[PDB]
Amino acid sequence: DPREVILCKDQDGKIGLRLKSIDNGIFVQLVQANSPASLVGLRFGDQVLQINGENCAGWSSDKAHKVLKQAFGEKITMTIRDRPFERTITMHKDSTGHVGFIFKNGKITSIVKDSSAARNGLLTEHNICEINGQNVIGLKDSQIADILSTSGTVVTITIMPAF
Repeated sequence: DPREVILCKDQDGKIGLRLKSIDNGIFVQLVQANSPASLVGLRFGDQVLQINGENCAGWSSDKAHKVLKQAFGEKITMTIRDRPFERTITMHKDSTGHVGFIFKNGKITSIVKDSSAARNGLLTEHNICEINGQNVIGLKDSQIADILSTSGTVVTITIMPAF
């Protein structure tokens, strides 16, 4: 179900968010570190249904940002549907320690033949959101590799189609 968040804007009217229009909805694209948006649990991929009670349907991202900037007062309310495109896939490292995918810039690009990723039907053109509860949005590929290397046999990832 959708949830309500309440945030206070800084002096510049900002809450630490960038938004994106996808399929006539509005989605969270960037959440700034230690911002009001971060504190209330907004994440890349969350859908914004309303801002201060007004429907976001069909708005451009420019419009959504303008609505936030012009909002009266300190507090902004948003109604949020949590990452509607998120899926979870659990894989097991093989005898060589590989789960079986190639990624670039946090996005899965190839599935290794007959790997655990293959068996589990992992898809390409999907962004990796978390690996074993560790958010990897924003992190460098070398950091994502390190998390994968350090992981135990069982590797659970949350992914979303790159839209």
